[PDB]
Parts: sequence; C-alpha cells; structure tokens
Amino acid sequence: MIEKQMDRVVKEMRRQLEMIDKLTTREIEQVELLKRIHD
Amino acid sequence: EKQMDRVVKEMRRQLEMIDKLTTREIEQVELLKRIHDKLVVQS
Amino acid sequence: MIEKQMDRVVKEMRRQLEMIDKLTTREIEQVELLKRIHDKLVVQ
Amino acid sequence: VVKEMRRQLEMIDKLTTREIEQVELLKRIHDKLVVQSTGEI
Ligand code: NI
Ligand code: NI
Repeated sequence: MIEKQMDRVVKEMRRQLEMIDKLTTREIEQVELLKRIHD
Repeated sequence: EKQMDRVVKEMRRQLEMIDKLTTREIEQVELLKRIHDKLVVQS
Repeated sequence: MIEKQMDRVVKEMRRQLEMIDKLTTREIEQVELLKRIHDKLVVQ
Repeated sequence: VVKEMRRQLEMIDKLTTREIEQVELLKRIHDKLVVQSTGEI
C-alpha cells in the first residue's frame, strides 16, 4: 500500500524531470540559433 | 516559460507528496522497532 | 524468545529495507539528472 | 529567454536540494533498520 503509492510518486517525478530535461534542451538550442542571426 | 512552471509546480507538488509518504513510513518503522524491542527484552 | 514472532518482524524489516533501497536509488538517479540539467543550463 | 534560463537555474537548484534531503531522510531510515538486523536478524 504505502509502497505502490511511493513507487507511483517516484515514477511520476522521473517523468516530470524528463520534461524539464527536454525543455531546457530546447531552450539552449533556441538560444544557439538566435545568437547566429542576431546583429 | 509557461510550460516550465507547469512542470516545476507539478514536480514541487509531487515532492510534497513524497515527503508525507516518508512521514508515514517513519511511523511504520517506529512501530516495527517497538515490536522488535519488546520481543527481544520480554521473556 | 519466540522466534516465530521474531522471524515475522525480521522478514518485515528486510522487506522495508529493500523497498527503501529501491526508492533511494531511484531518487539518486533524479538527483544525478538534476545535476546534469544544472550543468547544461549553467554553461551560459 | 536568457533571463529565464538563469531563473530556471535557481528553480532546479532548489529542486536538487529538496530531493537530496529526501534521499538523506530515507537513508537515515535505512541505517536504523540495518543496525536492528545486526543481532543475527
Ligand atoms: Ni541497503
Ligand atoms: Ni535486531
């Protein structure tokens, strides 16, 4: 009982962390792109 | 920026749930310790 | 010492112990992932 | 976009701190159980 709930919360945190990983990655690539084109 | 906060807020949210679950786990361990100690020290 | 009873308590301690090890290692991977994200974001 | 990155850096740092404290707390519970198994448990 407490064990599934806790397992379920950990699994769900890893998923939100993956979202942050991509977002930050996409933000870094967007900065790199904008740097080239801006005067 | 709006998508990040949505994910952090849900992460911070998921962190509090874990904190409460850990508290209930401690209570379980404290009781298990009480039982363990009684079996050892009673006759 | 009634070890029949004691053996149930030990079985339950080892089980809790195994569960906690799984949670800490999975949380540790997140901490590791968070550190990498921190490194990436910090390069700028 | 740059400003928001430095802002997200602090947010990630704060999440790292909260998760480490949780790891620390679970480790403390683990260390208590171990000891209680040392009597040939
Ligand atoms: Ni262990
Ligand atoms: Ni013991």
